[PDB]
Amino acid sequence: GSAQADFDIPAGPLAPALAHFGQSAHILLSYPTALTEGRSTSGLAGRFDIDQGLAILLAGTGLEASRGANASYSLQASASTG
Repeated sequence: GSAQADFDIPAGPLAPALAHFGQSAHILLSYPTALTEGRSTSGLAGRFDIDQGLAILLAGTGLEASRGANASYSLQASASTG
C-alpha cells in the first residue's frame, strides 16, 4: 500500500470497491472472496493516497486493511460491514 490516485467508488461492496479502487488507484488488494462475500462498504472517490482512499473506501465498514510495502494490501475484518 503506497499508491496515490483519483478514486471513484460509492458505498459499495468492499471487494469491488477495492477491485475498482486499485484500478484508478493502481493499488493491489489481497483479500479472499470469503471475506468480500459479506463486506459492503462505503465508497471512495477522490484524488488521495492508498492510505486515505483505502481508509475512505474502508471507512468504518466493519473492515480494516493491513497495508504493505509492495502496493499489495491485505484486508482484516473486525465485525465486517459493521
